[PDB]
Amino acid sequence: TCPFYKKIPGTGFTVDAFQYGVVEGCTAYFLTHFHSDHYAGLSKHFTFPVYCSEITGNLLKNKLHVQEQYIHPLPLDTECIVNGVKVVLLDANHCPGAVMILFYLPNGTVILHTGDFRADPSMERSLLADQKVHMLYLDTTYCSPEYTFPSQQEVIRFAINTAFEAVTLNPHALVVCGTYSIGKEKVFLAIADVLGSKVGMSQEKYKTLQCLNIPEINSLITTDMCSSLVHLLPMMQINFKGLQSHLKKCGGKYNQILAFRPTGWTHSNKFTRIADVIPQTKGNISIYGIPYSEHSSYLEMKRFVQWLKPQKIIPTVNVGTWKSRSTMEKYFREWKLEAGY
Ligand code: NI
Repeated sequence: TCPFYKKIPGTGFTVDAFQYGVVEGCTAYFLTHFHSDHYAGLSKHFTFPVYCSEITGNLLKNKLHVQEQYIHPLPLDTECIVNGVKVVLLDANHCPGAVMILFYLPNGTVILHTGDFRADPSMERSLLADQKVHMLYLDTTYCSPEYTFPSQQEVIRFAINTAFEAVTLNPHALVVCGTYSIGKEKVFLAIADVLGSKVGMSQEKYKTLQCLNIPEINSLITTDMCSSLVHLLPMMQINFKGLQSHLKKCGGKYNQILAFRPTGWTHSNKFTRIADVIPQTKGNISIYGIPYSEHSSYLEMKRFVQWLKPQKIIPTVNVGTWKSRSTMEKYFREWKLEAGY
């Protein structure tokens, strides 16, 4: 059954609530983003209205086969009326097509649902600038001070420089990047760009990337593996076993692999700066774990909430243990005391 922190008081709306069968009283189901934890339950057999971004809508149609008549895309940054209620979709800085949803309730209440997000100072100049939020439904994935990691830009710099140096030293090296879901596309795109290559991949992954509205995409990606020196593979193949296997299929083209495994936060960020990171090596294979996060750091999340000044906060992640719940409530009170709201 659908939990409380996925319902929208005083509307017939839910958010990311597709795995609980028919929800009692729901006339419209919002989807924040095309990630399996959130879309879980949607298929060709779904027959209620689904409201989402255009990008999320292209994925629902082509990958999940949801019938066109039930897909309702909305533009960003635009006041829209749905079933008699004003709503706005805002860029969540998460994966392609991900949004936060602002709801203007009939009773004068204003609710912001962040879905999954990476808070950014640029959000302080969105349609949120105007106005008050009574309830904030917050992605608390990394709500503890120990969670630190670099900017996306620093991680991409590191990856571009590492791949360019290795390929310039050895024109016979192949670059491999691991993937599982959408998001983090900049890692393989930026590497392929610096090397003058298209990204090679499976037919299923090419199909997925074609739904994303990336300008110039036909020029950047291909299913012809033999013409590309940057290959995408499923994340679970990014190990010495998997990579050796892959290298045998390439027909004596390459004598080295350098591979990249994008992760979220790991404990090594406590101690090692991005510039100082080093790979795991076995023979002519090397594997770099890189901390490319699409969720807020603690510092990022704190800045956004202290700016927003919401009246109440309801966490949507780490809500399963008393200790987690308690710890989050303690941070929300410090932030409020420090900033004066
Ligand atoms: Ni997500």
